[PDB]
Amino acid sequence: KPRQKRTATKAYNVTQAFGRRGPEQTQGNFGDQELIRQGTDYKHWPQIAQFAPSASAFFGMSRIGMEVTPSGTWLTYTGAIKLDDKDPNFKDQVILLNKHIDAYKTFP
Amino acid sequence: ASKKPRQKRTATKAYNVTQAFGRRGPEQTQGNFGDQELIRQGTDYKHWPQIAQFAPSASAFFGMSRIGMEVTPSGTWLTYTGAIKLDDKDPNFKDQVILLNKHIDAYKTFP
Repeated sequence: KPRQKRTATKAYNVTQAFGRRGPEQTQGNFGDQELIRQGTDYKHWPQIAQFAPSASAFFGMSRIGMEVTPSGTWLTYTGAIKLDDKDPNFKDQVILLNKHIDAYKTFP
Repeated sequence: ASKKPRQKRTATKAYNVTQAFGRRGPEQTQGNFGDQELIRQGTDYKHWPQIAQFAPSASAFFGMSRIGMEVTPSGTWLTYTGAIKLDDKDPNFKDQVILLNKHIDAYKTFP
């Protein structure tokens, strides 16, 4: 399956589907050890997925580009998604994102 | 349609790309993708499937991207960046490149 369409699960985890977490611009940086191991089976996956864009919003909100590099032709994307301050779960959302962003830095 | 959080909206002829996601333009967190036909049609665009094949699943969005969180006077924002490789062995690769380039920064050529 094309990388962008893969779904990580316990049987095909985040590392298998998307590579090890790391600091390089080509690597993903998101997920603690539990999320990496379980993917969409993770107990808080719905609270993470609520921030992922629909296909329409991915192409609607993002700055899209095309780059040719030695490894191939790449569709680049960047953007920002605002959290809802008024959501009663806002503080829990902040804690959850903080637990996963750059979590790999403290892995043994 | 408009009630959904921005990232979950689906543009259509009735609720188009401008209405759902704002005018296309050059600013840092402003969308730049879509020619006039796609802007007015959203997912009703007849070649939408050939664009959507490059959009990430929720698992891949959080798996592939560089994710961050920014707090500013406008709120708390989840930032993302990444890149998705086109398959240059696909016989349709050339047409995929043409289609994507047709929409990238197309807004520069019309009001």
